[PDB]
Amino acid sequence: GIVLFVDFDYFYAQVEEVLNPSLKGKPVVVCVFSGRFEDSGAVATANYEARKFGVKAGIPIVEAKKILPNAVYLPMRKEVYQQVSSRIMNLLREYSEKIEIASIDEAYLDISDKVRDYREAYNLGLEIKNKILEKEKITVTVGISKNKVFAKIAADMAKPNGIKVIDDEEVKRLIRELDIADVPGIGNITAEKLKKLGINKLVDTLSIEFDKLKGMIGEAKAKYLISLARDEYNEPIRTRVRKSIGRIVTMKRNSRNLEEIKPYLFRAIEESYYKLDKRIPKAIHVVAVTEDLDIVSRGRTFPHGISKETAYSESVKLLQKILEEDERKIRRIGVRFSKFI
DNA sequence: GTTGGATGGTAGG
DNA sequence: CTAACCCTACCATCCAACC
Ligand SMILES: Nc1nc2c(ncn2[C@H]2C[C@H](O)[C@@H](COP(=O)(O)OP(=O)(O)OP(=O)(O)O)O2)c(=O)[nH]1
Ligand SMILES: [Ca+2]
Ligand SMILES: [Ca+2]
Ligand SMILES: [Ca+2]
Repeated sequence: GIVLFVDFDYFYAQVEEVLNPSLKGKPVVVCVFSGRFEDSGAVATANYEARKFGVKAGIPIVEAKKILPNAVYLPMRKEVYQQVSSRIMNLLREYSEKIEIASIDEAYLDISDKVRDYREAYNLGLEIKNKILEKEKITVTVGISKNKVFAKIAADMAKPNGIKVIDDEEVKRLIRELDIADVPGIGNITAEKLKKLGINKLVDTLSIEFDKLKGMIGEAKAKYLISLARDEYNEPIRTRVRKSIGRIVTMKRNSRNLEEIKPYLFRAIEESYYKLDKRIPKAIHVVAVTEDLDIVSRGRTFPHGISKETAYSESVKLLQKILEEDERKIRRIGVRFSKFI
């Protein structure tokens, strides 16, 4: 069982460099402008030239411009990166039909029936990389291991423009050596709970009574971690199926006024319904982000599919339901559809 | 004794 | 308006309905 994982390098920015070769070699920052004020919004991603100065996904644009005034700031174009992505995902399809698309820039190929061993996987990996570079002019990073988790880790070690195998040896070693916060799915809240406990390595999780582990991090992560340490984790590559689709936008200024908010919410339903694409949902949720950035939502599930007419009506009720139960003002508003037929 | 809906927490793209 | 966009997956909790 060999899994190969591909993750595109600084994707959004790379696509702009390809689309405009004069940018290449100098700082580039791809932004989501929010409309509230001059240069408001956040960074979606930056090239490595820019990361050298502290500019990464998530920081505010005005922060980016503080520390890197002279870089090139480009509005985000989602449609463009998604067509390049789809073209790339199709190239990958010619190397294994057994493909799991994980996000707009990464995919898992199960390559067992294509290669006899790690050495061949590596070669196939080099072949994938050239293919993509030839057809799309995009560099990527490749991770190869016996499962999804470790293929992901191997890639994280190799970025950017890399390729790395973690063979059955190294898997055994990393279950002992690797800091536990480097396990995909272990973020900041969970790492704290584990270090306060004295779990620093995947291996430590077999040295602790299951219920205390489960008591702290929850059942599912516990099973996840323990499964990973027994070297039994074997969750297969599966064709992903969107479970929800939605959209949320930022308002020019904070509001509580249903009339002032309404057109924002409706924009979101329109876009949302466009992306639905023949999918009928039974569940609608209105999501609202507040002044202090806390996220609040109100929903409903119908025994039956929701039409675009119903969505407009139910969402307005739900918005009011929010305004009713939370007295904070609203800063971003949107909607999320789920539970398809 | 377990669905599952409503809501929120966590993680990561 | 004075920083914090953006989209999705999975899980936990509290709560009800079933039976
Ligand atoms: N709007 C927004 N978009 C993001 C954010 N994080 C990632 N993206 C988008 C932009 C990235 O180019 C793309 C892929 O994200 P990645 O996590 O793989 O990092 P990226 O490819 O940009 O650099 P790479 O070498 O992986 O590290 O997804 C974010 O916080 N906000
Ligand atoms: Ca990437
Ligand atoms: Ca990625
Ligand atoms: Ca981590």
